[PDB]
Amino acid sequence: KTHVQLSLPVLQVRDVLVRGFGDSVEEVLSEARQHLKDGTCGLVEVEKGVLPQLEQPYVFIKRSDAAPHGHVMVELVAELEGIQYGRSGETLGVLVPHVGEIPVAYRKVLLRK
Repeated sequence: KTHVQLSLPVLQVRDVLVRGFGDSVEEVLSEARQHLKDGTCGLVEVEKGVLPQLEQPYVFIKRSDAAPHGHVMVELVAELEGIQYGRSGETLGVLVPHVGEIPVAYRKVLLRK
């Protein structure tokens, strides 16, 4: 399928144990996509002081449309030293590996895969 219904666990930035997906824009987008497929991907909601606590390059999920079965359609945009790779809508959060942190909520998304 071109789209996949996911429920992403929302993690507090101070709980996150693995604070990014790797060391290049291509690697983090690759890794984010694999973890999203494997159900091992968390979401951190972006606010003042969150991004400096995570590792660049960043992977964002961004709203791609204005929401089937409650799932907001999203796509991936990466960011390194203030340059973004991809063009999309509003940020829903920054993706990180999920290694068993307890979530505060779930974000239902329909991921363009």
